[PDB]
Amino acid sequence: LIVNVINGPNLGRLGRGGTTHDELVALIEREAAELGLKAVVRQSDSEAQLLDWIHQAADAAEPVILNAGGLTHTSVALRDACAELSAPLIEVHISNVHAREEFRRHSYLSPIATGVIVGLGIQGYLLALRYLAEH
Amino acid sequence: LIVNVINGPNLGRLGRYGGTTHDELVALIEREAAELGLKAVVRQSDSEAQLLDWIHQAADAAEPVILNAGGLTHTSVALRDACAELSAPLIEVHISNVHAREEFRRHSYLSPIATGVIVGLGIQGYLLALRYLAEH
Amino acid sequence: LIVNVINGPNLGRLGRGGTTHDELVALIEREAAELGLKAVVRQSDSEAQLLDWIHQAADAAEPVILNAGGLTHTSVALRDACAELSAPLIEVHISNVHAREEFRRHSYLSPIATGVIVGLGIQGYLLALRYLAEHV
Amino acid sequence: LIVNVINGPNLGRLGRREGGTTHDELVALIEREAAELGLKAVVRQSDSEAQLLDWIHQAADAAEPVILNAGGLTHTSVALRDACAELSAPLIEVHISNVHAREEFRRHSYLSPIATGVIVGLGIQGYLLALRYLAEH
Amino acid sequence: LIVNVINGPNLGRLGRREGGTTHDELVALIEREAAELGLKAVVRQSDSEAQLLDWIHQAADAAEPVILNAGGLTHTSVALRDACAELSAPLIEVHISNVHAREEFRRHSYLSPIATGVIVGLGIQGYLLALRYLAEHV
Amino acid sequence: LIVNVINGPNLGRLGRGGTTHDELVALIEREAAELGLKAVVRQSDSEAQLLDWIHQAADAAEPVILNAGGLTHTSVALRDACAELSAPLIEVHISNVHAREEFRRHSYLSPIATGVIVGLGIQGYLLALRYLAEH
Amino acid sequence: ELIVNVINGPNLGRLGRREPAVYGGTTHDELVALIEREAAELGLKAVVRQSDSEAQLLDWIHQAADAAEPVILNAGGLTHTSVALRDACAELSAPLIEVHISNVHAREEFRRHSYLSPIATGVIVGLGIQGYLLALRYLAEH
Amino acid sequence: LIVNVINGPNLGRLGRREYGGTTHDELVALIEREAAELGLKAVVRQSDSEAQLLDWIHQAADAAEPVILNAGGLTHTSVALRDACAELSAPLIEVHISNVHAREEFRRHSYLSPIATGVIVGLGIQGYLLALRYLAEHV
Amino acid sequence: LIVNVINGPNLGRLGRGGTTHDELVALIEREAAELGLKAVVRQSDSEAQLLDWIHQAADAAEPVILNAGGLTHTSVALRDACAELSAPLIEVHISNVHAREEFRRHSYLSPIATGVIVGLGIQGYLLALRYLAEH
Amino acid sequence: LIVNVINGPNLGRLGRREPAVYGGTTHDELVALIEREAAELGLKAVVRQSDSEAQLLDWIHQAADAAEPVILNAGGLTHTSVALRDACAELSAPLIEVHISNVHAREEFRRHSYLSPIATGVIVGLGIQGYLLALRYLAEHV
Amino acid sequence: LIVNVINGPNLGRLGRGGTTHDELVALIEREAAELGLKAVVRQSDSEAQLLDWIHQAADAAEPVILNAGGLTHTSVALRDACAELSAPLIEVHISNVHAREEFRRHSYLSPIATGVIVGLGIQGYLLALRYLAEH
Amino acid sequence: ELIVNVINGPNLGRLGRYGGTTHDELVALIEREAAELGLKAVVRQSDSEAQLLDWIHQAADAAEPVILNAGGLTHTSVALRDACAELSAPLIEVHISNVHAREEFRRHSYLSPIATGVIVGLGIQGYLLALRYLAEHV
Ligand SMILES: O=C(O)C1=CC(=O)[C@@H](O)[C@H](O)C1
Ligand SMILES: O=C(O)C1=CC(=O)[C@@H](O)[C@H](O)C1
Ligand SMILES: [Cl-]
Ligand SMILES: [Cl-]
Ligand SMILES: [Cl-]
Ligand SMILES: [Cl-]
Ligand SMILES: [Cl-]
Ligand SMILES: [Cl-]
Ligand SMILES: [Cl-]
Ligand SMILES: [Cl-]
Ligand SMILES: [Cl-]
Ligand SMILES: [Cl-]
Ligand SMILES: [Cl-]
Ligand SMILES: [Cl-]
Repeated sequence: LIVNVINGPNLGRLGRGGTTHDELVALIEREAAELGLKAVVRQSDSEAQLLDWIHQAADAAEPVILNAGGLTHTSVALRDACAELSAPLIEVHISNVHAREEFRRHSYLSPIATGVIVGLGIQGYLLALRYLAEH
Repeated sequence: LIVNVINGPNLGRLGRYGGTTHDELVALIEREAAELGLKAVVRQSDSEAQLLDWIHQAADAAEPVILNAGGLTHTSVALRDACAELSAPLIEVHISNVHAREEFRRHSYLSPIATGVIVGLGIQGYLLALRYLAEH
Repeated sequence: LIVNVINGPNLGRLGRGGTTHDELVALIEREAAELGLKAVVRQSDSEAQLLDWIHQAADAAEPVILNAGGLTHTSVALRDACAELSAPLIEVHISNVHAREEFRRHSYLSPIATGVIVGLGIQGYLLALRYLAEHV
Repeated sequence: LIVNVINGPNLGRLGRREGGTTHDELVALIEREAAELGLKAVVRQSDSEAQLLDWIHQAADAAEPVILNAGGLTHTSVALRDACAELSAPLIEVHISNVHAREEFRRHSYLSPIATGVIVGLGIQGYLLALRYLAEH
Repeated sequence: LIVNVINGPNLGRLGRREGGTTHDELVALIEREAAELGLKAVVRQSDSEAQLLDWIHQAADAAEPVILNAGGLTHTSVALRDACAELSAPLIEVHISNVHAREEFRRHSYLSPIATGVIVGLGIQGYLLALRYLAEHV
Repeated sequence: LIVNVINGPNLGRLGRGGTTHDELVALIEREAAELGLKAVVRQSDSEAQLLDWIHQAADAAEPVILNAGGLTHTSVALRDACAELSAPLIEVHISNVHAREEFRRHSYLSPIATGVIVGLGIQGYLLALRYLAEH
Repeated sequence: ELIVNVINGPNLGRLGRREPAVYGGTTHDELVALIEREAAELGLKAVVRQSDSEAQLLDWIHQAADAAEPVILNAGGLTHTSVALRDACAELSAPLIEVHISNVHAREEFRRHSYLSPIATGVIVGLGIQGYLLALRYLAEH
Repeated sequence: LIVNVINGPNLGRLGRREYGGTTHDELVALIEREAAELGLKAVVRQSDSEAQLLDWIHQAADAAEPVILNAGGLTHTSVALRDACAELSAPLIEVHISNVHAREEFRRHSYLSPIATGVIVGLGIQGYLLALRYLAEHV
Repeated sequence: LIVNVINGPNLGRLGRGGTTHDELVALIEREAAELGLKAVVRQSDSEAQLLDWIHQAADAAEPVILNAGGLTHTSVALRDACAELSAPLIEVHISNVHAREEFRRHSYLSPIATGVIVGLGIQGYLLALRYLAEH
Repeated sequence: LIVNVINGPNLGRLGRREPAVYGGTTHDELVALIEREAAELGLKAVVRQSDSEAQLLDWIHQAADAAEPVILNAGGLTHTSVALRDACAELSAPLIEVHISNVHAREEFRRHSYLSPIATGVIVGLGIQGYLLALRYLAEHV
Repeated sequence: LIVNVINGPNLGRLGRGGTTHDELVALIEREAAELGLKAVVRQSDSEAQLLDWIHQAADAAEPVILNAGGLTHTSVALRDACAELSAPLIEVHISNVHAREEFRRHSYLSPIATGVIVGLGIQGYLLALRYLAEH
Repeated sequence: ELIVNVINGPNLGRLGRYGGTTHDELVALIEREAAELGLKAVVRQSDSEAQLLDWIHQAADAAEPVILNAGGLTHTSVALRDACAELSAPLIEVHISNVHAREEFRRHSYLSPIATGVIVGLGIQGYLLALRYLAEHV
């Protein structure tokens, strides 16, 4: 059981909460070890690169945890790539997106995702991992 | 550590999709809480006033709240205002993916004042919310 | 067959053209009897009470003639409960909601109802009964 | 006492789709019910908007009630609303299917605000229930 | 000089629904006013959209001025607007009642953007003032 | 007898069609004389001055022909003043206000005016005068 | 000799500790004390009641309608949401005054609409708990 | 193999204002010659009457024949026409001569598009012939 | 001590309830005397004049009772001027603005005002005076 | 004549991606079909696909410099990209927009295009044939 | 080479950053002299007065730098007068008008202006002068 | 020296093929103008959103000012707005044409609310005036 953890634009800028992307990678590694699954963490500011990673996960029938960053609210292309996924897709936001600007309260990904976790910080990733471990 | 799980209108009607009843949900939440070293108090009411009362009590006791308000999520400013008193973390839960249904379900009065929102992860949404609170 | 006639908020205030709810209850009961039906007519200003009456009608698989009053335009919770009904559900308004304020022109119940009767006075209940006598 | 039943565009096409009742059979159902109630029913169908307006003009002059199913014209025609505004005798709008359980544009009616009452989603029986109201009022 | 006065749905029913000037009286008064101004008015009424479309085609084909009261079709008919867009001679839109002191859906018109001008709420005299404009126009 | 023709902002700028405001006043007065009416034509860019003129017409119970210019689409204050008028009120626009921007297609004046003339040029005033002579 | 009903909706029993920067530090019991004193000063009798239940509020409005007694209403969250409450208040023959403690227009946009305002005699917003007292003074004058 | 080509309001007035020199009489002939070349037969008709258009569509539904439809202004306004067209089981292709999206916003909504097989817009009168070719390639 | 009562466009036309603006000035001055305050009541149809008065109140740190009339729904200039006020600002409307047309249900002044009194007739002013006497 | 057929994001996934919506024909097969139709029409067709907005912009730029007509299916970018529209506005030779699925029978957000207003023509919902029909249009006025 | 700087409602209130209107007029005239231009800076809280100043600039064919204050978002009349201008028109806002309330993000003046400078403080005026010097 | 980043988004490499000045001519033009003000301008262009995000990140880490013309991404990219939100040094948004005299969708900007200021419609000089603002704000 391999879970794909895909981070979109600006997410490599974490810390620089105060948890850096390197620290998040480490946290996911340990949680994956506890849950008895493999987790691959990827980050790109490139929409095309994210599309390719979804495509691979579609063909490999592997679960995806996706934090699309700003592309969440804007990209039909990313939504359409995600629609190919037969394994579960969990949308993740670190901050509570409904406490911010109104334009952030709409998502192209949410309707086609299995579930969404919002505002639970970095823990949102680990909780999504646990959902997939027990499903 | 005491955690309140509060279920709103129609949630007592669980599995009467899907299969899991409210009693079975209560038992799962209590079992997971015990493993995490927490105590969970699970309540359900179709009455807005009763929900408001439980929120007020949680505000006075500064206890965390896992809230599934059902249909009141999209309609009740009064429930939002009650939840605004809470000093301890508030997590909003929905069993179904609220964004894969009607457009009126894609707005929540509770979300902006909640700490976090878990949607569409089924009944396990409650248990993941419990684990978050045990880790904070 | 048992037919449930459920009236929402402010409907116990009928009269003060001048038919009271007590007169309405009796008129519905007599009309249903002539059609070979039993009419159970109940009114409440409490949403929680209305939800409970819907739950029972869902479990007993009984037809519901519903006039939710103001809750027609506001309650997602009542819609979700009515969504459970397997037997026909008929929405009734005494006045013509389309000839009044614009907010009365939306109903949360209509999309999940079997049918809707509007503006035909108290006889709207009687015509709803006659539909149920035929179907199905 | 005579009551006018007026059907708009596409309503002559009743049967092929879905209930499974034809317009001829609907005419027979309404007439049988009207006589029983002590009323006379004139049931007419046209795809032409100009023909519906003329039938409504005559109904207004004769001060006769109108049971109207305008079809798609319910949502689009201001002229039809203006004609129905002349009616001094009661007007009951009828839809066969539940108009609110379909597309959103069907959920608005130009006729509803000026009608006495509206019956929606009760199938063919909606016409008969409309007649019974008129026998009372 | 011919001026086309075209009345749409429900306007044959003038003298009811709202004061009590019939359409025949409207035809008679427009023709009297047209004669005084040195014009010939062709006044016609129909509840049929196709007929109104045809009359407008004729007025475009003959390059003749149009005074148009479309009734309910004012707020609804794109077809009528497209037909009117073909007109090279002036077009005046007329409403007898004040359309802005009524329902909000009446405050939009498909014809107004493509007309020369619009007269609203001046009663039956709106037609007569539209004729007078066309006596100097162009 | 007495008819007030009130012009709002930028209407003194006519010419630089081609007809200037001085010539318009002359046209209106000549047309009013032929109909057996006296026309008082006044122009101001000041909202306060327009309200004052409308207040006087309300007190004197005299008909008003009003071209409020830009204030047509923006001024509730002007609308409220015109509401006091008992004698008829004719709203006039020189250009076809519906063949331009969408914000010009709303008028605060229209719902409370007896009638509206639009797009009939300078002659809009004259036809408005002719309506009042018959009423 | 003249009765004025003061009706408080959801969450108003929580006055004192609930969002103090928005509603103040005065307790509901102290509010009851302040209103009753001011009413007697004006020659009126004030009956002050609070409920989190919509049904209970509807009932109090009905009774006020039958008795033809004035109502001072702070519906709380139900201001922006309840058509049922609006419909009940429409029965009132005696004046209805809508009261908000906080300035409802200086906050979220959804608070800037009220189902109650169009059918009330008048509305007092953002003048604190004194809004109640000023509403009493209007009724004593009318 | 009969294909119905139905033109709505104002389409009888083709080539009177101007782009656009081909008349409706000549368009009818172009469609028929192209249809014959593709081994099909086109029945091209035009009416300003909605009732007449509805009648032609009813017949097409009962005969189970494909429809190529340019409804003119009724595209954006007629629910009745939509409802009649929904009865069609054979392919329905919406056609517009000009680019409907390069004009007024209200022309960017079609009641017909959702219930049609496909839509051809802005390719001139050749839109008709390309719609014919779609049908010929799916015989 | 010094409370400013400022009335906008058309409010000099009160009476033409039958309470005149002269009577309103008298009532306010009477009520201010009972509460131990001095009330300076002023009316103008000119937006510019009202802005000037707001500026003066801002510089003097004096409370304002404001009925802007039609400018309530239309004037951002007046909103920005009133934003300068450090002393309390009470918005007043004589009629119930929410029982009328929909455009009246929006106020540019409400969000920056201390409070709003609507639909309590002429007494709204006197109740607003009483609030200020308590602060 | 040289015609450019450009496919946007996810269009390289044809055959596998939601087949009940887009069909079972792969992108490689689409390339072969277009080349077969082009040869019959006496044209030369260059078919290219990219998931990258930048690469698509570059192909549009080149087509503008060479004044070659473009058949474009932008995929998801259709409803989102102003940048693509601004590139396409630079084309002097015709631009035909193609959608495989009937975009108006689906979600409402798909019923708007940034590309449609600046395009010459638009073909929607005729499947893979849409591309071939666009080819013939360009051939008949080349 | 004459440039007209026209300041609208509330702009005389600058200071009470901390740059006053007098200081602004001083800074504009310094920059005008260095660029070989003549700057006429004028302020009014009166809409009618602003309309008059742009009428003069229209007649003289002189460029305008306009900061209309709250009238930016509300005045069609001001837009209509500015439409007459043959010479360039630059719209200026001192603050970032897009970082505030939503109603401020719409301008009636922007569409008819040559250019718009926003959020660059007092220097927005001086940078507008420098544009007009090269045009 | 005092470094100023000038970042151009999609389609801006295509300048001069409505206008006349090419992008290369613009780069050289900005550089010389910056030097005269005692600044050093680094002018960069990309049609790739990922590349613009990269350049914005580096500007945030170095705390250097940014003059940004994001092209079509102005109206569409939340990602770019979020990256620009990290900037502590001033940010100036630039549009060559008057974005308010064109289509309605161009009148909304995701970047404007988070920018220090916005210069629109002043042609190629908009870049130069932006540099001059930064010269006074060091
Ligand atoms: O006392 C008040 O002003 C309020 C109380 C409430 O509970 C809120 O729902 C209302 O929007 C404001
Ligand atoms: O080929 C098509 O019609 C489509 C392809 C896509 O990738 C979708 O984003 C688009 O909405 C429809
Ligand atoms: Cl969506
Ligand atoms: Cl919210
Ligand atoms: Cl709904
Ligand atoms: Cl309506
Ligand atoms: Cl239009
Ligand atoms: Cl209005
Ligand atoms: Cl309301
Ligand atoms: Cl549709
Ligand atoms: Cl506001
Ligand atoms: Cl567009
Ligand atoms: Cl604008
Ligand atoms: Cl924004």
